[PDB]
Amino acid sequence: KYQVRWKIIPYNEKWEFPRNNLQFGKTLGAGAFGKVVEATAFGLGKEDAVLKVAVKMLKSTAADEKEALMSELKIMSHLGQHENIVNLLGACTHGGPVLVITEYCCYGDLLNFLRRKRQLSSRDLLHFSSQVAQGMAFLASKNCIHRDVAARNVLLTNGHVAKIGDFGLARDIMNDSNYIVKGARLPVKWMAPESIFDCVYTVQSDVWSYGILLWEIFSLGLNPYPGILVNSKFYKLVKDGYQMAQPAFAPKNIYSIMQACWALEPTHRPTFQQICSFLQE
Ligand SMILES: CN1CCN(c2ccc(NC(=O)c3ccc(C#N)o3)c(N3CCCCC3)c2)CC1
Repeated sequence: KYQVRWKIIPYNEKWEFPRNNLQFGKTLGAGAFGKVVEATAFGLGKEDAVLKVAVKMLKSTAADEKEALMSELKIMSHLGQHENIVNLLGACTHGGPVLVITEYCCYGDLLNFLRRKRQLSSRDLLHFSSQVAQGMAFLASKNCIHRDVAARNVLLTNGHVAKIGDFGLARDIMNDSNYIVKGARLPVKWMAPESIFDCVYTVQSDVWSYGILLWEIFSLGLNPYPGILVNSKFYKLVKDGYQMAQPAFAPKNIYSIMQACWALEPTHRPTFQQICSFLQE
């Protein structure tokens, strides 16, 4: 079943948009459950201009799936907008299958960007980290838990500005080694301890994951816990306080951030607003 995991701790027709003003383009990414393509929206917004957007849609398998896409539409529509989230822009719930229109981020996902860049400056890596912390500060102010914070789940748009989102619809998580077949598909290398043992998720759980994400950014995109398998010995490791060593490109204070994010006690971790402030230095 398709499903996003943004959890807050029905539809406003003001978002509706005619699909006849929606001109499909190239497929950006396809999972088994649906796909996201790029398009052009004529008359979408106050400006009634032409903006290039991205449309999430399901395949042909229905209908508790259609329902999931709707629920995602409603959550996004409630959280409100923010300069560092991939924003809802509109939708098509009539005259055909549900289309969820969102912002198009031209430079693609952060992880790939980092990897074909192994030129960036350390000031760029700082901009990415800060921008994402600001998007995450926003989510938690809305009492929203992301539950899948990772570099793959950050996009870069104009001016290489970072926007966080959930893009599980457009890739194959069922066949992705970073997501474990526990049953649910869980990104265990990014998950805080309490999420792995007590199935507890909170805003501070996200902070942990943002720590691992920091590590991805300043290691220019290595897989976390390099050469270490997900299994019983692994759970004992992170439970016992094991932490990844400082990335080559990380400054000393940035690695301070990660270590704080990886506090074993959830309440010892910094909040996203605290993080945002130390990042602006
Ligand atoms: C030279 N290329 C590299 C990257 N690329 C690219 C552009 C945009 C996106 N995605 C999105 O804008 C977007 C917004 C919301 C969602 C969703 N779901 O996707 C991407 N990807 C494609 C699939 C993973 C998400 C980012 C690549 C196209 C060609």
